[PDB]
Amino acid sequence: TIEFVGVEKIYPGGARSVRGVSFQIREGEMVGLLGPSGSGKTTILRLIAGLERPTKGDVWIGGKRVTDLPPQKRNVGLVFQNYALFQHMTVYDNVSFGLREKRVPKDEMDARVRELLRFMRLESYANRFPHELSGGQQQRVALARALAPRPQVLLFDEPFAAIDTQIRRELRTFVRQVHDEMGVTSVFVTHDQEEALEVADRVLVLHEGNVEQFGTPEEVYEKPGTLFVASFIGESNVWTRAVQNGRIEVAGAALPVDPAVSEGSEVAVVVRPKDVELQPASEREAHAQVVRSAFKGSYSACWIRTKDGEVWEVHVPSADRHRWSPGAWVHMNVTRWFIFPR
Amino acid sequence: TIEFVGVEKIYPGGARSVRGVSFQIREGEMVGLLGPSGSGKTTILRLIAGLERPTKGDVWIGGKRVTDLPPQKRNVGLVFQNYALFQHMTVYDNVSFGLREKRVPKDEMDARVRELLRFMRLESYANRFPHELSGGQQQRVALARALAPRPQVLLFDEPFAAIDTQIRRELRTFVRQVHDEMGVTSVFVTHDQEEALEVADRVLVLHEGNVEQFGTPEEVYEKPGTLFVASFIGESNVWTRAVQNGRIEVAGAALPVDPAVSEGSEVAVVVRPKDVELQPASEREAHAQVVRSAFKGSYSACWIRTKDGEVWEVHVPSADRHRWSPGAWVHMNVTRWFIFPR
Ligand SMILES: [Cl-]
Ligand SMILES: [Cl-]
Repeated sequence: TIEFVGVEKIYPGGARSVRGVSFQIREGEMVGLLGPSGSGKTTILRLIAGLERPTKGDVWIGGKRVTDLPPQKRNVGLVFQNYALFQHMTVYDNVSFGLREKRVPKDEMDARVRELLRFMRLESYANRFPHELSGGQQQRVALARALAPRPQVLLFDEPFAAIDTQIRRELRTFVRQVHDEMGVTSVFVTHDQEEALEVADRVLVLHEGNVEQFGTPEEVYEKPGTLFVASFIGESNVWTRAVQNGRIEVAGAALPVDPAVSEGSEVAVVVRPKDVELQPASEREAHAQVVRSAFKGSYSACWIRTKDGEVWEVHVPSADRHRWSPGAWVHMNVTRWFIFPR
Repeated sequence: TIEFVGVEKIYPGGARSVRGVSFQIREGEMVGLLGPSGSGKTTILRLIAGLERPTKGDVWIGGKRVTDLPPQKRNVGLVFQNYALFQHMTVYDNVSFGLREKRVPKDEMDARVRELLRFMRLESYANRFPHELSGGQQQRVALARALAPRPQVLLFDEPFAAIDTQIRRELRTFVRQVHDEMGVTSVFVTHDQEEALEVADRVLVLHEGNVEQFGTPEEVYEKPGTLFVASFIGESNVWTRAVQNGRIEVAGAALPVDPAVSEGSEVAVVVRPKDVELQPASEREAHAQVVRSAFKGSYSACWIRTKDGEVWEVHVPSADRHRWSPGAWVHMNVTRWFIFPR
């Protein structure tokens, strides 16, 4: 339902620039705009809202060129951190606000509102004012207000920041359940790759104002298109190695390098913490020495320092929470990896 | 090096109250004060700093009663979000600030500063001003300034908020490496249980101004002292069940209940997402129906809805990323659990 055609919006300061972007978001899809602060992800969200206008290129929604139409003129609803519930209005009135302008007759406006309130578990709070509710409940009300008018597109601008970690997690699960229910098209901004993998159908990875990759969680995690995607999605150990005899040396192992990479050129080897296995050994021949471990529930995190001074992060099964002690010497076993040209 | 003795500081509004707390933090230990917003965790950090004073009880540091001593009078350094590097001073001068007041002669102040700068990889930035550095580098400078005077205690008040997820993670790994190096005693505030498990030696779980538990990451995760600890550390599915015939029914399984829990009383069953196994089945006898799955790298997250309408979150191995499709019917297998009295 959304499309950017060679959209460009450059800021002389760098951050926030969008550098000639094009993509197509499917109807009913939930897309996460994932990137570093100032990578262009927020500008893109704002370009879809109409809060910003492209210097070149166009924005389409529902096959409808809306590049020059204001926010009010687009079929999109906003759930922004920039927002604020009407503090002196009850939950009921905050939510009816949108229907209030579509000239919907009283009876139908009412049924629409009651509909949204029960769906979102806010019936017991209809006659309450925003200050009487928890932040969590206030976000449910904001999503109800945005949805009332039946928007075509739903835009989220990190509305859950300044929230406690646990409530933030319950919220994203709620927003997802609501999305699947309302069948709308949703786009959200985030600098947290875990959040993107968790709720998005597809992820748009942004970097320096360009789209690095646009794919499913599995796609961006298992088949990263660039070193940036490889290093920004999931966790990773990233190091430089020089190619010699068609291979690089990683932990006493020769990793073959694609023949298209020239002898003597440098590459980044990317190895995920879970993809490295540790086995006891003597300092004599050991690859690394354990700095320390941390039990994280589903797995134990183990940091080790190689002979060359590289500190690697390795994830071992919970069933090994007590296997590696500080100072201990160990052998490494890289099992999966990525290799990208520097 | 730190001890609270029946410390009490109550706020008429609830949030921030500390309700009769006592604990002992070991020398060279890194402790995480983990709790919901307003649970008393920040007030406690401030009580150690001297920024706040207890209404009752006392605070000890290094076996030294300091309850009535100001921040300046305590052997503690601050790395707060409330802070701000001196923008018009170079990195070198920002860091020498502390030594500057211990009347340390020029030569020795200089060697101390150069010492800290090289340790923290800020030598190439000595003659730069704060605005010339990334936020990440600015935090390294703040930690250097706090450490210059050789504080006994190091206090962190969520200094990494308003930071990108990836840099926040690199920062905590750095703060930990520094801590292990300087051998100081450190306390940090956090509402993120994952962060606490990752870097703390022991975690102080706060709730409504009381200490729920004080133990190692493994302790609080595997042996939660209360339902709150069980539901606040790690991930969990939490549901109520009534006891009948000395057991509760969870997914077609009878979980025995400790004989000390009376017939007819209600309990909370806590089951971690990773501790539930799914196997195909007919709707006829199936326990749940898959709402959806999300690939998260090391594991696939699967949400299912039971016949009774409970939506459970289950974590299945990456090796099963494509095994469960929406609508699909399934059988559940709870393998580990906790049971606490409601
Ligand atoms: Cl941006
Ligand atoms: Cl607090």
